[PDB]
Amino acid sequence: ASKWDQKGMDIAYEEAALGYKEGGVPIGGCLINNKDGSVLGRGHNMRFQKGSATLHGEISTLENCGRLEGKVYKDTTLYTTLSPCDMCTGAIIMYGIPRCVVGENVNFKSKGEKYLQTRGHEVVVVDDERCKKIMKQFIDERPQDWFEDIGE
Amino acid sequence: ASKWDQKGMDIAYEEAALGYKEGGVPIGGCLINNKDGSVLGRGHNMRFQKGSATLHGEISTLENCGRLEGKVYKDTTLYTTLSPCDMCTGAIIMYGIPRCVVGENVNFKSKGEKYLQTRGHEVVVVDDERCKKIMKQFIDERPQDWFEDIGE
Ligand SMILES: [Zn+2]
Ligand SMILES: [Zn+2]
Ligand SMILES: [Zn+2]
Ligand SMILES: [Zn+2]
Repeated sequence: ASKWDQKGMDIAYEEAALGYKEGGVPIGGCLINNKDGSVLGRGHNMRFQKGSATLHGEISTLENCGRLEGKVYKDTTLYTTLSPCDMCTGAIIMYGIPRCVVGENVNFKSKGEKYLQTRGHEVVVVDDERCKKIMKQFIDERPQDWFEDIGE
Repeated sequence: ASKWDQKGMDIAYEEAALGYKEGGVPIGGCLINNKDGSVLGRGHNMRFQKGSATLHGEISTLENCGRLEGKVYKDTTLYTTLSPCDMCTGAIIMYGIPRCVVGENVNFKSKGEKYLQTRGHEVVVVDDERCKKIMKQFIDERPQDWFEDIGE
């Protein structure tokens, strides 16, 4: 188990709330070193902020950590407020991030959640009410923008 | 769709060469509309040019296409000079881009190449010598730089 999960999810939610305030998709996250709990980086979806088709919450988080030597990712945990799509799932796998803690998978979920476990990654779903509340609201008020974010 | 394959790879290779000239990783791409052969966008890896951990040739290409309605990707072809990693593979899957034409899978390949087929996509490996030559030259000269790109 990990002692940094509360810290990790609070930060990810903090990013999601910020993104929502800026008028974008309420999905945030952060990357943490499991051994000491240091924050390698944090971020949120930037589709609307930067007119970006690739900056999902998880991707923005990884971009914010900057260029890193492959070994650095090997003992970290990626925290995301929502279960990852196939692209973000791919990012986790490609870099070898061993653990993914998910805020919730009620508002959204792809084959990536199971694929992660099939590829040997540990996935933890906390079922956080805050995350579920803000994401459901966005989906309700701006469904068209939501679908654009998941290619639908 | 196949009729634009020579054009698509030409552009993808031009992007790779340009990126190489810029001192970066020689991997390029472009997304073409299967209907009229129009180029929605083209790009190359920007790791060195912008200190980016997510802008692989494929991701950069999609970013350069700009925000698009989910339906637009459903009938396009993504050309990449090199077989996609799990992240870029995931991007193709999430957006529903039906075809992925690859320059070569000799210098590199991931489980994504096949996963794309399992997920219902069409994969075509042309074995382009221009692509293989410039990529092998890069790996030979700057191996550490290459490994960083694939998180190793
Ligand atoms: Zn997502
Ligand atoms: Zn995603
Ligand atoms: Zn690649
Ligand atoms: Zn890639």
